[PDB]
Amino acid sequence: SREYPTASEIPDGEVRLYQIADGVWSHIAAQPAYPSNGLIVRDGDELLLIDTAWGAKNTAALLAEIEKQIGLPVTRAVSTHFHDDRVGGVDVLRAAGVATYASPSTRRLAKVEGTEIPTHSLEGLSSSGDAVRFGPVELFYPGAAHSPDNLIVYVPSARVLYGGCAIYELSRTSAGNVAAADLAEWPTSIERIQQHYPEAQFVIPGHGLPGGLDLLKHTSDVVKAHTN
Amino acid sequence: EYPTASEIPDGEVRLYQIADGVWSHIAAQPLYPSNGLIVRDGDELLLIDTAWGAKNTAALLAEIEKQIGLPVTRAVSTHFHDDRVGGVDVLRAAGVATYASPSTRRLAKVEGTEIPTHSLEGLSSSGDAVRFGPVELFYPGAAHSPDNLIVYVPSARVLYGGCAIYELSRTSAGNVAAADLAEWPTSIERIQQHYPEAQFVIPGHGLPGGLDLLKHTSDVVKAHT
Ligand SMILES: [Zn+2]
Ligand SMILES: [Zn+2]
Repeated sequence: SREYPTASEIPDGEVRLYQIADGVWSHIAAQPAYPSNGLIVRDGDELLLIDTAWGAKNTAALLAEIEKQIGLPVTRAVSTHFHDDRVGGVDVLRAAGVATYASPSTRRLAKVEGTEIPTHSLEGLSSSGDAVRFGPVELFYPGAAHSPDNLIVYVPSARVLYGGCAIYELSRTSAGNVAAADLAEWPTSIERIQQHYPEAQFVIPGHGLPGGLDLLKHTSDVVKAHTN
Repeated sequence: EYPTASEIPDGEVRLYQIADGVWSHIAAQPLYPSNGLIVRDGDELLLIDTAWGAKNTAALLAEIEKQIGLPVTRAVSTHFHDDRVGGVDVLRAAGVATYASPSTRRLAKVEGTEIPTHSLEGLSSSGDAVRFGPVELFYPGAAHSPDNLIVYVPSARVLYGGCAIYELSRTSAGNVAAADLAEWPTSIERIQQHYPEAQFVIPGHGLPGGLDLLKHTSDVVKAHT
């Protein structure tokens, strides 16, 4: 029955609880779309959540605050309406504010699984074998591999080849994610990388230790071995 | 020695200088793209595939500023990887079952976002009311959004309207992008009808009040015309 928390004065990543009545709380979080208030209702010996705190950060803090102050498990949650509170790496860069660049293929692929995010189009990379200059690097589309849209980045000044998830480290002996991968085209796409960058001295995989051009041959062998 | 990602503490990002103006950035994720590139562009920096997640990306930017001291002006994504997570995704990963009306989940589909797992039936018509656990769900009709629900806690006579209800201090309509300004006052009337016994009303933002918040909200929306 005291001072209700003003959302703007709650630090980033923190959430306040306000008990309205027995087994009824309101949770308040910073509101950087302005919904700062939500509800916590006791459900027997469990808790029902109404409109969780905005964002992944605040929701995690909400659950932690609930456990600390109430000590009852949150088993169910209701969204009263739709609000896109998703934040990723590109969103943090956008607010930095760094301009993010992506191929049309990548952007169109983002649409099917969630975007609306402003990005700039990287033209001239729609066909396998295409290569364009972007600032201090060269962008290369080898074709489908780990994903239908994966690009390769080469740094000519240092002869450094970054293959992303399309390239494995030496210690990786079996194919990983593969869900969005074209296992058939993957070795062919690697061949295009090998032919277009024979001068590469430093090859960086998506995960793990860097190596030489042997990473390309290694990745192709692992993917091929993922057959029948 | 090049950092093995599994031996990097949680929430930390490493920078490995390969050559002049060329760094790799390594983040931990054994639970998963761990490597990325930083290439010097004149007196600026070009970022290749920022670290996975909002937290690591922020730590990456901080580490870049601390160690290199040059501004990141552009960033390239080599491929789409969904590290964009919201509240529903955290709830789902923590073992919390998420619920929403078919209308809300249908709206969720049209944006490719994270759909609440289970459907809340019996709320497709204006005036509909169902019980869900310790609360009553009420669909007043279109207001702040086509799908907005009202939550009533009968044991405490507490009314929660979400963004469909303003606090007293709000004298102008805010986020009204998906709002039906014409139906909003009518939908509010239905709320007033179904819950005249409500003692505490919680707005989507700001201080709680009584049933006067309903009247107040309708006045603000009408004044927007
Ligand atoms: Zn809201
Ligand atoms: Zn990938």
